[PDB]
Amino acid sequence: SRYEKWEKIKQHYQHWSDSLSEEGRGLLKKLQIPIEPKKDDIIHSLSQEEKELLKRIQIDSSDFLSTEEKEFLKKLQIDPLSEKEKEFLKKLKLDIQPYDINQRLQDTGGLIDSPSINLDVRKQYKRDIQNIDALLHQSIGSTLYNKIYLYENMNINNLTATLGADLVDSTDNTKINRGIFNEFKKNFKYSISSNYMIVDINERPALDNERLKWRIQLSPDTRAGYLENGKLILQRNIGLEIKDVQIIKQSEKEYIRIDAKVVPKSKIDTKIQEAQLNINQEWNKALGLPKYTKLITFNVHNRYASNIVESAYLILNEWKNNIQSDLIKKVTNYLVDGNGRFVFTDITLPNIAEQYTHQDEIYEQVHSKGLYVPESRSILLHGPSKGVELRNDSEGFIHEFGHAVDDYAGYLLDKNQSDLVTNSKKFIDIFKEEGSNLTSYGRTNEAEFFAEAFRLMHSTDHAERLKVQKNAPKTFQFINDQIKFIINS
Ligand SMILES: Cc1cc(S(=O)(=O)N(Cc2cccc(N)c2)[C@H](C)C(=O)NO)ccc1F
Ligand SMILES: [Zn+2]
Repeated sequence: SRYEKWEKIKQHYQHWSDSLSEEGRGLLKKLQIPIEPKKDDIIHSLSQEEKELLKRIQIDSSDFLSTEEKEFLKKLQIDPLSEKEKEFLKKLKLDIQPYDINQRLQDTGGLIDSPSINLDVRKQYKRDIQNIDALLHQSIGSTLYNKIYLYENMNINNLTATLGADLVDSTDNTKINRGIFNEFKKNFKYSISSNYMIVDINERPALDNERLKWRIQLSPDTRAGYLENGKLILQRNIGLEIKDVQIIKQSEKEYIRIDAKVVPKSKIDTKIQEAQLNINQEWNKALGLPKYTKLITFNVHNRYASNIVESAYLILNEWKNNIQSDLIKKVTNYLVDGNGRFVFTDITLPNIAEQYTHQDEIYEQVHSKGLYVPESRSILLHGPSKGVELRNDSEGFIHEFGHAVDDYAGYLLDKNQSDLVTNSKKFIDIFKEEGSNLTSYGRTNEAEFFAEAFRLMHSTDHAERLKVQKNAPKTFQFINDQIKFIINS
């Protein structure tokens, strides 16, 4: 019933559609099609000293910028890297972001009061989101929820950028990597929508690397609204249980079918909160910690929810396997002493309180794979993203732990000043000598060099550990000496 199904859903919402004020209609158009910044407005605002710098900058080169950002900055220039130009780019990237309601909701996971954007824009988002919420008052009904499926095509990179890089067979792009497919689906049991899903009443062909084809069954009380050309907008904050994930073929090309069922969001948050208790009990006992120490935090709000939860077990297992238990215990106890956390999340790190409470300047806020914040003594690990030159999340976690080791070691040396051990005169000299002998990112500064060397020294690939010894022998010696010192103290 291709056209029949469309007509009757449209009929169901016909009064709702007619009663929409233009203000409301503009809100829904703004939501589907975000407002891009005007390239000519941005350029007019610049001073040519900055424009001179902006020309000198190789846009396609940076690891700081997204693909979307790169294209806009490449398109705009038609009219390593210094400390000043990065400072410039930190501020500039704030002024080139589209007004994107659904992106704001996904980035914050619904926590829209998070101080990760300017107060005026934050309030504008808050207002539009509350107004959209009020528009979506009419549920789909018990007549329709059962007769209908709704469809959504998705890029795998929105769920996991790490697995997304390898999902499609490189030899033959008509095929899905079976091994990668398995990793993707293995722990995919539930999903959370914190923004407004825009779904198709009838399934569409998959365009532009959208290999994920969702088939979604609505709940009777699922609030929605009809959109032009056979689409529906769904309420935010709904839950989805994954019923089946299969490789399917459409037009001689392999895609992934994801069958999901709408459930209440409260139902899934319960699972996440129980899992948080389960993983803390496992690791409090394993770490010799008080029974009710809350060290591990799940900050989960988006569409790859269950995987963030499940991967946290695997990440911490790898962490335990590759690092001396005594080191792990001493450093973690130091973090617990400062109310630190292991935060596993699928919202952007600027929206994590462990960072933003200590970083008020938005241009100084960081989003990335992982982060260590000394002020809160916390490790933050962002699931959906792909770290630069990282294989996986585990290697990413160990690098951050290296920062914590750097932190704790500096504290032990001077309990009054509590600086990083990488700020010591001794290590700065070592960085000056061996700074360029390891990873490209390790060249950045003393802290990064230490964390990168630490990560490589505890890699599952023992060829990597021996490489540090051979290429950066003094760094290797220094870190091993820091580890001894931490453990013996
Ligand atoms: C290599 C590596 C990188 C990263 S990262 O998340 O991409 N990362 C580095 C990075 C480099 C370039 C662009 C971004 N936006 C982030 C952050 C800032 C970091 O150094 N955390 O301590 C984490 C762990 C790692 F091992
Ligand atoms: Zn780092």
